[PDB]
Amino acid sequence: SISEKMVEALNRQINAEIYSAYLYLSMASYFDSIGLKGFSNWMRVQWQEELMHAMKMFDFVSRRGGRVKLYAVEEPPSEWDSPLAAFEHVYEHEVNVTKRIHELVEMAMQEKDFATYNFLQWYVAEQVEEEASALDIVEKLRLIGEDKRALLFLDKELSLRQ
Amino acid sequence: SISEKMVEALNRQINAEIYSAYLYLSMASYFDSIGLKGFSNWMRVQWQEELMHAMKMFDFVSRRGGRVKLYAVEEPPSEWDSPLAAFEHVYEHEVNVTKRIHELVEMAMQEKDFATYNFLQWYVAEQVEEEASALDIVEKLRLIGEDKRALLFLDKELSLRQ
Amino acid sequence: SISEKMVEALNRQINAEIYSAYLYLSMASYFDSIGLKGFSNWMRVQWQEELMHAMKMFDFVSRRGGRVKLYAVEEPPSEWDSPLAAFEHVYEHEVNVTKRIHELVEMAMQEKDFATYNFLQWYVAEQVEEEASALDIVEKLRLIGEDKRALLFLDKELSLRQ
Amino acid sequence: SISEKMVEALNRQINAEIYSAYLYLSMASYFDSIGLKGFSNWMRVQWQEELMHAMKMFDFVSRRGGRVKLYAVEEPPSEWDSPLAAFEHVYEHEVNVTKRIHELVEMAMQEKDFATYNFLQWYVAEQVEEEASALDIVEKLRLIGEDKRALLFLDKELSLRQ
Amino acid sequence: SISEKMVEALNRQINAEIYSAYLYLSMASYFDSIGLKGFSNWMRVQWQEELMHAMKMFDFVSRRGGRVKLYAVEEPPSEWDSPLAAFEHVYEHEVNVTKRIHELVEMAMQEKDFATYNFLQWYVAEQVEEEASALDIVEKLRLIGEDKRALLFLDKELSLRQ
Amino acid sequence: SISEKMVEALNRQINAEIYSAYLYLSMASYFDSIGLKGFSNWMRVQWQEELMHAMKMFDFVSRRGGRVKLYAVEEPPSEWDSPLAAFEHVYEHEVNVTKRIHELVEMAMQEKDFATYNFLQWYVAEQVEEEASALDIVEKLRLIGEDKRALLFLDKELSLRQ
Amino acid sequence: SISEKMVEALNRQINAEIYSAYLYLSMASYFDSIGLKGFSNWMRVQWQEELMHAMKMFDFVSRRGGRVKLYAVEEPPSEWDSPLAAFEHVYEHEVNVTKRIHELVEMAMQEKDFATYNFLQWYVAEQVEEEASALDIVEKLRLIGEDKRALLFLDKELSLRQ
Amino acid sequence: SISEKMVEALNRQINAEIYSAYLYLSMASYFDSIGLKGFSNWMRVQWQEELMHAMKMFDFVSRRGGRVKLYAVEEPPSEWDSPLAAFEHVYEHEVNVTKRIHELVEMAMQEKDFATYNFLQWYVAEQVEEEASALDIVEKLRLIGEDKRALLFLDKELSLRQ
Repeated sequence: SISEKMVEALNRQINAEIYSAYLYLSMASYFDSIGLKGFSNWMRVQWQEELMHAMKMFDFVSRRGGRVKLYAVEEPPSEWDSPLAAFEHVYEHEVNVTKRIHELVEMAMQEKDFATYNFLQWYVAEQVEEEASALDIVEKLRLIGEDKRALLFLDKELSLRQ
Repeated sequence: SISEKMVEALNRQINAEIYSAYLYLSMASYFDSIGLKGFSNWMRVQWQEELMHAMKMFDFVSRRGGRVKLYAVEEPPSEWDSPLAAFEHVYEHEVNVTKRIHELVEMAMQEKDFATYNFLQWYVAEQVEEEASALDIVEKLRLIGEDKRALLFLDKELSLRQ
Repeated sequence: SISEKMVEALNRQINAEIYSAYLYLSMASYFDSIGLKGFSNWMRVQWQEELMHAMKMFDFVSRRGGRVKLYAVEEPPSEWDSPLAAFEHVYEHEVNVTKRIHELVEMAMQEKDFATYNFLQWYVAEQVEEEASALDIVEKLRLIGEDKRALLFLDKELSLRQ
Repeated sequence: SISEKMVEALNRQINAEIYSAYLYLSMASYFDSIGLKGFSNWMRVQWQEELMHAMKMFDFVSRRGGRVKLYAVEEPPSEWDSPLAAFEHVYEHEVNVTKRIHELVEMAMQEKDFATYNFLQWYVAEQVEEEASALDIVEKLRLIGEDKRALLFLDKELSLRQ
Repeated sequence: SISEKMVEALNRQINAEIYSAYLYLSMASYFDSIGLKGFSNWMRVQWQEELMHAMKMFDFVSRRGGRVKLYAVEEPPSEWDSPLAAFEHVYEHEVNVTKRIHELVEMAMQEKDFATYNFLQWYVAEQVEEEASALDIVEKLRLIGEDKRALLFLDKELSLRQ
Repeated sequence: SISEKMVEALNRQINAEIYSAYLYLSMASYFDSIGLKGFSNWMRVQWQEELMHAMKMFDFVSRRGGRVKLYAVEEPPSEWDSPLAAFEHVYEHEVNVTKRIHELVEMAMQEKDFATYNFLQWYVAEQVEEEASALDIVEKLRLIGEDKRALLFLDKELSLRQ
Repeated sequence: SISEKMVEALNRQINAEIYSAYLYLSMASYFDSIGLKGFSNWMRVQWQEELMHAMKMFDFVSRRGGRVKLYAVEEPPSEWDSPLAAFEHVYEHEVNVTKRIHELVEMAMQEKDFATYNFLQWYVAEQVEEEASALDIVEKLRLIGEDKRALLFLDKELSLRQ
Repeated sequence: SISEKMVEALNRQINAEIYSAYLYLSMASYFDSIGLKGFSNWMRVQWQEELMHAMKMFDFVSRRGGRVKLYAVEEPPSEWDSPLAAFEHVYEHEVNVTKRIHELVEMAMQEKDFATYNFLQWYVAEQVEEEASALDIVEKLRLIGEDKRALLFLDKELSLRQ
């Protein structure tokens, strides 16, 4: 059920998801110095929604009859050129997360892990809506522009997240 | 009245608190293969008690007229020779985390920053309770030994933490 | 046991807070000819939130064994070309309202009067958020413009102040 | 204390309220031809609240020992170049109805009729609250312009009137 | 869509329905000077029950994609030889209100408006019922007279209506 | 409307009522230095009863067609020759403010401004209890003396004020 | 960690706080033999309100990783020339209780205990407030005397305290 | 995630499921002319249970980052020879629906869509019970016959569907 090739790559998926949480938190400073409370709520909620997906894999790997591993969290970006970018950079660090599981899926069908195939369907179904909730934000600064009539209505429309 | 140095030493105590969540999370997993269900509850809680000391400085950084900074969370140790050795390491990682901020306290009685002294007092009032959660547990691993029949009454007595 | 020196610099901050409540009430008249009902309420709330910080010091002086003194509330500006000038003068009068107490900390940390210091402990934790309600108010007026299309979505969000 | 002239000049104020109700209910059509559903709603409540002030004065005249009298309601305008210009004509013909009462206050203070002096007091104190909802709205419609970006948030916030 | 031929005969039915309500408020003054207090409740309720059949039609044409027009509310009559004649006098301006809708059934196959047969059906089914509360009251005030044996229990018996 | 000749007489009573409210917060001190808790309680509540009638006139001035202005309102005394002087100055500045307003009352009936007459009756009905709530405190304080059996029963019996 | 220098001055503050409570139980006997029953409720409540500031400190040093020490609770005084002197006599052993903590602020940068400035802050903020319920009672029992005109309503007025 | 081969075949699965809903509705006319209320309820419930499965694919395809397409609804059958046939024709248009998804499943594993594989499990699990709820109806007219003692008990047993 466990391969040291598959046991090392699951601890590798956790540092990038913890990093994406350390990277969304860098847009809350970009939102608190610039003046955005929607990105601060979309980041204070995403800094706790991605780190809870990394505790779901330490409690799912620590049940297969093996030992878990803490890996290396790389340094993430801090700044971004616009509000369209935090939706596109969240949509870049998104597609970097779906192929990372789709490559481990065939790396589960080649390493003989049909138990992690059904275990990644909940990781393959959330990582499809997380890119539309960002694309809807990227196709919205484009659906807005450089205006600021919705910046008073987008900051307020993003504070109801939990 | 503002120095670009203390936000990084506060980000270094925040990096040590960012590290302690990956270091307690690596002490919750080595015990789940060993046979602790309590260390997972006290450490996933210490994995969540460490993320709360670095966010009070990220909400204080977004209020003094400044920016926070993201660094590298290094990989931490994973294993220990026993459950008792990680208990002796908690009496090492206690004053070493308080002095790094207490150095900012003495860097506050010399640099005139009365905003970080009362703000670390809540880190100095918790790091008397955070340091107390180790001595009463260590003076219990010495009262047991290398047996583990009374260690099974600690797993049930440490699973009620949240 | 009791010093009449810490009481006069507090009688200047209590009177300066009575003016800062009386000078913010003069920004409620400045907002009704242009067309703002929100900039008056963030002022109609601080006209009642600042007078409680000067009455919290008249009830701490009449319990420390002393007497308070009534001073002169000076005249403030009345008209402005915009909402940023009433916002930028408050971010100058912030550290300028903070220094009058930061001077009271040093006449208490050297003269041994921890009754006005702990009373000044409550003034150093609010004056980090009170500048954020000014930095967040100015860093929105600088990011908006003279586009009175976004000044109207803040008025509804500023008529909600209490 | 009863004159058939002061009761008939008051019964003429009911026709002026019938026109001000027929001219304000005719400004809701000015919103259905232009494209406003809020301006139809902010006027339909005042056109029926002013006609509610015209049915309440027929019982104060039918209490002085007399009969009321119905006169002629003139025809009003239908279309307009804007809502602020129709508000500025509304901020003139409103107080112009208050002076019409300012004519009845002295025509009661000269004939010893303390029953007709106080009877105009709930309308002369009310005709002080009716004018700021036009002056603050026109000096805001003047603060907006022809951009039509803030006018769609004024229609919805004014359709909640009852 | 909309033809300006049906809209002018509709503003005349709206003006005639505003009149049938404008004719009853003067039958409360003819009754409050004569000595009836029931007709003051019965006409002021009827002054608001008739404006509801034209407000169901003044709010229905300005929603069909057309414009309404405000006309002149004329001055009404004041006196009557008795209370019974004014009950039959409501029966002359009544069939004239039943006739205002009966012309549109034949005016719908020529103006191409198959919507006005069913829209005038609530006024052609009601304005035959509004007359039975008048014909049975007129054939009851007339079977009595100008007497005072049956008239004091009929005036009050209409004051519990709303 | 409102004229700045008459609008200056409304902003002048506000400074005397704000002083009398700032003098009452300073007449709370003549009892708080001695050791009385009711006369201190009778002042923090009366300091808000003049500010509750003068803040309704700052929101009545920004809607009546004028501008308000904050100038410099002078302070007041700290000490008194007796306990009666902080109470007799309250019984002197009371009817004299009704007269100070009685000079302004005729300045509304002289400019044909029935808009300030109904608004000053609320200023003429409040300044009739303000002379009874002080004269009744002085005409009771004269019957005791310098004793402390009824001066201590007035301190506890006045702590029930809100 | 823990130094035996701060723990001995703390068992003296614990013994001095056990004494300030041990000194009040003998002021209930001096009052129950004299003829006061209010001081029996006011001292037995004060005998348990003072043991709560040292039990907040006797349970705080034996949790910091150290040892407490039990000393001798001495015999206390019994008599007084009046009830007012024993109210001022509580004001001599008081500043001696306010002084027991003021030495640790300067004893924290030398014994390396930045925890005792904030831990003595609840006793340095309270033992100035415990004196206002004593100074205002002493400047009230002394402005009266050994008389019986103001003393019978003050003894009972402290018996509703807990 | 989206292929124009797979983007066209998903809009092709919707017209046949909308057609099966237009085809079950043709057995309600066959049930309303013949005399069946069980097939009318099994068709009025299935005409709304299959069209809700076609809105689940327009809201699942309009989230993959593409555009949806409305296709061609073919004409369906209207009549059937018996009640065993509407269970067998529903069981013919059933098996025409399971292979249609099982062919697109390998047309998802050849077009690289492992996100539509988990998305079709809810379409592959319902389309297995829909053939037993029809087969149980086909093996029931065979378990009945041409009798009509259960036609009074089958029409009634099919009206509790929602």
